[PDB]
Amino acid sequence: MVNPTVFFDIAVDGEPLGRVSFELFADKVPKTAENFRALSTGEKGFGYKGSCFHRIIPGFMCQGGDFTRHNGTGGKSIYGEKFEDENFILKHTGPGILSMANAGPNTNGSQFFICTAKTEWLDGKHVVFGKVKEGMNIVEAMERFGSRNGKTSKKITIADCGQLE
Ligand SMILES: NNS(=O)(=O)c1ccccc1
Repeated sequence: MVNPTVFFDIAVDGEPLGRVSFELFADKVPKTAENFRALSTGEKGFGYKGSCFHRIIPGFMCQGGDFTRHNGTGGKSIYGEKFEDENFILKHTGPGILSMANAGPNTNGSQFFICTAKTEWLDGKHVVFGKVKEGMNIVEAMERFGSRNGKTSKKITIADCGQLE
């Protein structure tokens, strides 16, 4: 009944940077929220720990969650390779929104993006399921290692991850 919280400890070429925590809107998108929560604890035997943020575009978003091919072409959900667009109740209102990457309708896997700007053109195409609670300043620090074409200038990794009380 309380929306769960998850944390990522970020590292930059293997050096600790800081912690970002997220509220997951299990009250609005329980299935999408649950996928991200379980990938964050690793309780299914796979998930986000050790994975990288492969695409970071300043003024736009930080993209991660491809834990099988590390480049935007892989990942899987806890339900099978892909699952459906749960609903589009939540909109891309500004920095800190956590939303699902996909390749067309009903193609959610494990990849996600953290918005660093309002991205309303994504409304109704990408499922918004969470938001940064603590450490937006760490997200901004990550963001500086991106570039216009999304290539990062240092390796940005989820050193550790899990669920908070
Ligand atoms: N390239 N399409 S995507 O699902 O990865 C995506 C869309 C919008 C923002 C970040 C990521």
